[PDB]
Amino acid sequence: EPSPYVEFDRRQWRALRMSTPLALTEEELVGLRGLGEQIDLLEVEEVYLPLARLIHLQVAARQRLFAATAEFLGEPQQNPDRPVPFIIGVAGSVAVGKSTTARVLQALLARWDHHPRVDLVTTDGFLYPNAELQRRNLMHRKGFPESYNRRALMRFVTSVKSGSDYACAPVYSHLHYDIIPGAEQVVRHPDILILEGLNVLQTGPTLMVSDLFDFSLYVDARIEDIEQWYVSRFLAMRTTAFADPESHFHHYAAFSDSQAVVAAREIWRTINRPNLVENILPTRPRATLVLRKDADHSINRLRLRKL
Amino acid sequence: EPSPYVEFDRRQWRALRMSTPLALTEEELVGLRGLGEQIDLLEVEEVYLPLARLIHLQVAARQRLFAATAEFLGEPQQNPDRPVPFIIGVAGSVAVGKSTTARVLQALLARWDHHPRVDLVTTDGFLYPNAELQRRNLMHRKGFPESYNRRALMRFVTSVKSGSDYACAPVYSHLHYDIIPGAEQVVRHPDILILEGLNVLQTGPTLMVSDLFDFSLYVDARIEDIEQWYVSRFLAMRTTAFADPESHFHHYAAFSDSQAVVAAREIWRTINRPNLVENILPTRPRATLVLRKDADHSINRLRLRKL
Ligand SMILES: Nc1nc2c(ncn2[C@@H]2O[C@H](COP(=O)(O)OP(=O)(O)O)[C@@H](O)[C@H]2O)c(=O)[nH]1
Ligand SMILES: Nc1nc2c(ncn2[C@@H]2O[C@H](COP(=O)(O)OP(=O)(O)O)[C@@H](O)[C@H]2O)c(=O)[nH]1
Ligand SMILES: CC(C)(CO)[C@@H](O)C(=O)NCCC(=O)O
Ligand SMILES: CC(C)(CO)[C@@H](O)C(=O)NCCC(=O)O
Ligand SMILES: [Cl-]
Ligand SMILES: [Cl-]
Repeated sequence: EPSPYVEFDRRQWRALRMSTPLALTEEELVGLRGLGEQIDLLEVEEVYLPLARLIHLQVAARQRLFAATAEFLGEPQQNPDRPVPFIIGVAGSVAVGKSTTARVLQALLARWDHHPRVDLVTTDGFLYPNAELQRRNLMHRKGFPESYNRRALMRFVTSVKSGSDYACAPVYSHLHYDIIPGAEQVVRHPDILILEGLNVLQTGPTLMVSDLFDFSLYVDARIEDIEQWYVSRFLAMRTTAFADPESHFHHYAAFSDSQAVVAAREIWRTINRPNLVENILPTRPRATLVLRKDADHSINRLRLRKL
Repeated sequence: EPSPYVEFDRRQWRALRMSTPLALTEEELVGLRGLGEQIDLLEVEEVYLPLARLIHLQVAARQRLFAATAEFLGEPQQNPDRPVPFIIGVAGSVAVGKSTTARVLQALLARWDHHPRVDLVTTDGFLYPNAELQRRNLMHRKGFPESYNRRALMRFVTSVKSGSDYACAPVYSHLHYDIIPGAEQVVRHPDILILEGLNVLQTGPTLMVSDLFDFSLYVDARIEDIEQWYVSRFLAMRTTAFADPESHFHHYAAFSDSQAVVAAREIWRTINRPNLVENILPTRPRATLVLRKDADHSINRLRLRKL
């Protein structure tokens, strides 16, 4: 059977690095990794460097495509000191490390010849604020598609990709468990916009951000592994984030290893797992590149969309 | 508000024809038009010629894109006497003339310099045969997504776009109201494959043919107009197709103008309208170009996806 995909292992994949230079310290890599993420320079070299290359091959090529439409429309030539922004989506479960992957990718990409403006946005700030979620009865469905202002989100990316000079996104605080009053992220005609979130590859009766991506990643792992990473990160946060008296989950700091495992399993069981099964995992087939991770967080397989 | 779309009227649109030669007789145009379709050489010149141009601009450009992936993968160069096939989808309601649009487009495209192999396939032959539909309780939902062998359909297009030498599709008879035993359409590594059907722009938990399109059309009209075209074509078929004694709807031949209007309204009311509202119309936002038709079948507006 022919297939739109081709599978790789890490051997096959690292060969595709070719000449691509590594522009990252261990000290710089440190500052990009999230709690519980195990990435080192080797993983960057073998996994993230081929990837960065592929994307650069595609930016050039995907531009020829918009130029072709603008030529058809008898339009101005388009100054190359502001092309049409390349949009990259990053998806996958809570606790799977989307965050680290997107920051690493941003950093690699910004160290290209152009020195291109590479911005990074998470869909967190497009959550409805708590008071609106309370209203909609969705305080226990944060992360589900309906807990987002999808329209506001779509307006943002559309705004950016259509060549606007600036666009604003709201800002989410994990510590305070809500949207931050008055806070804005300002994206100014970047060259590349990475958009990171659970459900960014969703599709629907209306045009959505997944329709605007020129390239997508889905970070994947076995569901039980991800649960383990999630529970595990929950116990760890008892001495990082939960330890803050301002933390909306400061009550959790005091929990025993065992009470905390019970709490975290319950959250997984009722929110994050159902969302992964029902909404996120069904988006995996569309992703340009799936990064498969083994129980130790290691990316050891990849699935590339050839078609 | 910025928009992924740009609207045209026919004036704006016909300007975009530029130099593009017209290679069609009135006698050739005649043989491509379906019962009730009103297209003339003027419509071809003003509407179909810009369109054909846009597509040619895109074929070149979309090839640069697959070449970029193959370059990344360190693959052979790809002989230009067989690139990766350009796939065009054509969608819209029953009775809206998808058929005519796709045949016209095929004909225009095959009269390009390459003299390219342009094949045309409708999703009709991917219906389940009656006996299987009876089984699934779907004899009154022909045309709904679930009345198709979607997997078989996906296998077909995947097969073609992945460079296979040949792929087979089954064949549907309207006259006999069923799949034709033993009949095959054989598509042999075309340059361009046009895939025409109601639901070809649908999207879902699995990778679908809409994910393989490099360009799509959606032929649109006001729903009441389409009903009128449908009822109207039904009365007309009383002396064309229904007149055949072999016709599965030969009983309809004898109906009065008025009994027939009642029959056709009922079919619209119970099958074709619900499907248009529930499944087809929700796919319009993704289409590259929507062709809007006025009550006289005339394309007078267009919506192009810029993003
Ligand atoms: N303060 C706080 N931070 C959290 C919590 N959960 C996640 N985060 C932070 O949010 C970031 C996003 O985590 P998550 O949504 O699971 O996405 P991931 O990047 O795919 O692991 C992580 O780097 C965590 O540091 C939490 O419960 N409290
Ligand atoms: N024999 C027969 N042909 C039909 C019937 N309905 C549609 N057709 C043919 O099927 C072709 C497809 O029609 P339709 O499915 O409405 O698609 P359209 O091309 O968008 O109008 C048309 O050209 C008709 O000639 C029918 O009831 N009997
Ligand atoms: C992606 C976010 C930031 C939002 O869902 C996720 O990490 C989160 O906040 N989850 C918490 C789910 C809950 O406890 O309401
Ligand atoms: C697209 C097809 C050919 C199949 O739905 C359509 O024109 C059709 O056959 N409609 C008939 C619906 C019905 O009477 O069962
Ligand atoms: Cl999301
Ligand atoms: Cl279909």
